[PDB]
Amino acid sequence: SGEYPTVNEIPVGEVRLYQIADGVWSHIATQSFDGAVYPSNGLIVRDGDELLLIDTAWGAKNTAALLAEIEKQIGLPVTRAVSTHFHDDRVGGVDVLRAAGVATYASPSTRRLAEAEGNEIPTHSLEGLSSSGDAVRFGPVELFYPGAAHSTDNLVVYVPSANVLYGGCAVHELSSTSAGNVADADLAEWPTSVERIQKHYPEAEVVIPGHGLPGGLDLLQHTANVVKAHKN
Ligand SMILES: C[C@@H](c1cccc2c(-c3ccc(CS(C)(=O)=O)c(F)c3)c(C(=O)O)[nH]c12)N1CC(CCCN)OC1=O
Ligand SMILES: [Zn+2]
Ligand SMILES: [Zn+2]
Repeated sequence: SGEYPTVNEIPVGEVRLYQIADGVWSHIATQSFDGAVYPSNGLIVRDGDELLLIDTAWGAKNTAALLAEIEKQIGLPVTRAVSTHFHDDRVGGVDVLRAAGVATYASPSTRRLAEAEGNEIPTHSLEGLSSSGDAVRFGPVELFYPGAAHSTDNLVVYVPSANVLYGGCAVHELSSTSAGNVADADLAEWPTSVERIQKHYPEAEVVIPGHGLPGGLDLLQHTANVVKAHKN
């Protein structure tokens, strides 16, 4: 009923949308992994009379439910999707998207890692993002590669019309107590990558983490703080 949703409102298999700004929504779903349940976020950005999707809803059935929820709540077609790194919370559901008319994109690094992991593989490669600090335009967003953080391939997304910074899994929510799933992380480079984000997007008004509640720019410093303590 208006607050940002959590698992206690999200059974696995259901998707909720949350209006972030004009023409910007997050999507929230939940999934089981290794016997625990987690929420995860993605983004939807209005692109004229179409929609750009950032990240799947963490699995095939969640992603089908996402498309249904978008049709119910927004009613514009999703034409393109970008996955911001290679893990299942970002690409699991790409096959569903591809069979629903959506053109799927990721960096070549993400595509290679997804293929090696046995995860679903976006169709199209996003060039121009291979060096930290690189940025490219993609419809109504800017894609930015900050350097290695949660993963070596993680991308962040900026919506300039609304000053919305979608950090993906390189950014944690303010309540976080540790740096999340660090299996593929670079804890030593992560603060430097976060500093790059802070320097590039100083006018961000909303910051959305890969998992958990949006807030403001403090999410970036908080992330650096929890990661430094995790490394140590
Ligand atoms: C599918 C993904 C994965 C699965 C399960 C959980 C997460 C988490 C996670 C965990 C805890 C918290 C709360 S908190 C900040 O307070 O701790 C959280 F916010 C996020 C993250 C992430 O942090 O983004 N991602 C997860 N996977 C799979 C995987 C294995 C790759 C092996 N090569 O690696 C990975 O990330
Ligand atoms: Zn991940
Ligand atoms: Zn994640």
